[PDB]
Amino acid sequence: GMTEYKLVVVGADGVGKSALTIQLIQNHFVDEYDPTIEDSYRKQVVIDGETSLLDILDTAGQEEYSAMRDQYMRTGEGFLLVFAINNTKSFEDIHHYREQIKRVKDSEDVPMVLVGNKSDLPSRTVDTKQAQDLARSYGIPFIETSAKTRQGVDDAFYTLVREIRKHKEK
Ligand SMILES: *[C@@H](CC(=O)O)C(=O)N1[C@@H]2CC[C@H]1CN(c1nc(OCC34CCCN3CCC4)nc3c(F)c(-c4cccc5cccc(C#C)c45)ncc13)C2
Ligand SMILES: Nc1nc2c(ncn2[C@@H]2O[C@H](COP(=O)(O)OP(=O)(O)O)[C@@H](O)[C@H]2O)c(=O)[nH]1
Ligand SMILES: [Mg+2]
Repeated sequence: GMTEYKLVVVGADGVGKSALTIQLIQNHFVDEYDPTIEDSYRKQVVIDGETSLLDILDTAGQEEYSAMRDQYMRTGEGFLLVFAINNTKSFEDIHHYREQIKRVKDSEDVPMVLVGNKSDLPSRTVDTKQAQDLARSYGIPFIETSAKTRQGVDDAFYTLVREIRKHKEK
């Protein structure tokens, strides 16, 4: 069989959510992608030998808190918390996005992976150990990625699928 996974990519504007998503869907780097458009994208892959359909919601748009948007976000089975390693403010915002996921999911156990993107850039301001400590505080995996080179991209999405699998087994 194939298993479908609804993944949601969240994080501050400009961190590479769309670039990561399009790397997964299309296997190359799209540097200027519709900064204002929120869409979902589907891709069949194979993860640990299991055919997997990834349905990826690339978030964007206005900050809105409503019953309708909560219920749409609630359909995510797992979430990528993305910041950029040259952008300390995006790192500081991670806690807010995690907070919102727990609320709409109404569970302390939501599959999540912390993603530090833009690892190809030399101007690093977020130390890998600091991001690891944040991930430890949440009990989730941390993966460094470059949507530009594709390093870490499959690991980030596939690790999230493995976290969802753990959750579904309960
Ligand atoms: C900006 C587009 C542009 O103008 O260039 C854009 O696409 N954004 C911005 C950040 C991400 C994306 C969507 N909006 C947004 N911003 C959030 O936080 C922004 C800050 C900064 C000002 C105050 N605000 C609090 C600290 C950070 N947060 C969210 C947000 F939480 C959601 C959302 C809403 C309801 C439920 C949710 C459940 C799970 C996850 C998310 C997410 C993400 C939820 N939607 C947008 C958002 C501005
Ligand atoms: N060097 C580098 N640039 C990136 C990377 N990911 C995204 N970008 C650039 O960062 C900017 C924002 O990317 P985007 O995908 O729109 O982020 P989003 O707002 O979170 O959807 C764009 O100019 C991208 O070309 C990366 O891994 N490396
Ligand atoms: Mg985008």
